[PDB]
Amino acid sequence: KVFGRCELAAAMKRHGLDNYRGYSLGNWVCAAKFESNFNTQATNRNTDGSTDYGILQINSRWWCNDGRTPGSRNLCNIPCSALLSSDITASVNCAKKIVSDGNGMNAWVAWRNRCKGTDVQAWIRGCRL
Ligand code: NA
Repeated sequence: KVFGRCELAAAMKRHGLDNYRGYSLGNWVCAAKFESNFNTQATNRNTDGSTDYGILQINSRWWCNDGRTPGSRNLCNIPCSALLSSDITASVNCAKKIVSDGNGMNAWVAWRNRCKGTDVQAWIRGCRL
């Protein structure tokens, strides 16, 4: 599924990301924009042979199992394909564990490079929240 901006803002708020670990909703929408272009089905292979999956580009080296990332962890205890669902529940629950892990949202390279320090509130402007 390719979400609209305000549609995703609403879903991310429904699922508890607004101000989660102190990151306002616009941080999460901006991250999703630049990680996945709001597309739940996005996948991208990484140099170490892991893959990033879903609207928040969650990595198989640490967070999910994809059957092809040796020696990797599965900290969210889920197959990586579950993170490609139209239903973002699994991606959000996993994201909450990622952002709690120590480096906050710096875990998302697109967030660090394109969102952090910017006017993230813009990403929710106009939305009915
Ligand atoms: Na894994």
